[PDB]
Amino acid sequence: NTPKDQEIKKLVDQNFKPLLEKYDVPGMAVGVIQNNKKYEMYYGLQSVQDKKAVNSSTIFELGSVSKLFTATAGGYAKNKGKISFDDTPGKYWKELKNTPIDQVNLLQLATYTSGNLALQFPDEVKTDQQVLTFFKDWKPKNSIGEYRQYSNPSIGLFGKVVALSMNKPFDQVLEKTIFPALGLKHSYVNVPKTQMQNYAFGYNQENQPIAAPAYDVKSTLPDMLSFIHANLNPQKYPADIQRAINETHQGRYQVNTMYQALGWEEFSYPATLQTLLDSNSEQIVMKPNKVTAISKEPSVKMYHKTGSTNGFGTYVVFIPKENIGLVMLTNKRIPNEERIKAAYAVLNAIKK
Repeated sequence: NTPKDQEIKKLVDQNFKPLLEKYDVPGMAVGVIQNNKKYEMYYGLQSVQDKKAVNSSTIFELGSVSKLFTATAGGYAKNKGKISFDDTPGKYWKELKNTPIDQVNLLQLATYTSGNLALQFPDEVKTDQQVLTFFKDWKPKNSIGEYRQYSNPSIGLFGKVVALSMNKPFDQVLEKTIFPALGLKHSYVNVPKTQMQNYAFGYNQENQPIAAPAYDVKSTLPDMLSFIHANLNPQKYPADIQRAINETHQGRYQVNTMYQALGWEEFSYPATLQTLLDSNSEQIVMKPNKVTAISKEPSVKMYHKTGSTNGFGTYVVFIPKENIGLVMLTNKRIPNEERIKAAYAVLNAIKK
């Protein structure tokens, strides 16, 4: 009585569209994949001054969602035998051997449990040598492996070690190995000149258009729906990338109701809304939390990740056994809680 594509479009309209007016967001792409059918919904403008509409070609910044590709790359290297998650970074970055950071293993870096790594690098750490200096000068604080503190330097060092183990710059790991293995055609660490007319302007909180170990990916909604498809259907992919994706799905420890996988955050499904919101609370995101072993290995589960830059917001979520996922991209930050709420409302109302 109402075709499925229209039902999903109506749900996105009801839950995501009001965010455009509420947060003065110029442009937004929302994608749903269900049962290997993709639905793409585009709103607004990728560049306000150019009156250029958001569309299937629009490139957005993923912010911390980029960590999902770092995690996938590490799962790939690990299953190609290039690294062990029990290895320390000094095995690959030789100038870190005999240093304090060489007590931390690669899994602990990937899952934010070094015990003394903040959310971001200091603002002055830009030179690739300044990164080496920062880790050479690093000293432990909390006991290694016991406290999760969400940290871009932490998984950044992990990505650096991954790239060294594959004898390539990290951006070439993604652009020449990981992105092609996932069938992504419009995903970049460095957006080529020929694609700059598709690169959305990011917009700051005044609606003004605005380091190499800062690993940051740009992508389109079709590519992110394809990435979600890969996470929903790892058996459809070659052995190496299949094992890579499964590696990112394994929960490693818990903080309350949240399971920390590689890059992905993992939850028992069905997940209460507040479980998903707790994962982005200041307590979880900004403060150290003691981690606990997994007790309940979730049989039925879901995964999500928020991401932001100064001018962009991202949310990705998927539920394997419901064969469904959703991506939201915007060229203006909106509160993480609003992304989670809107996606939760859509995913729970889509007819099964």
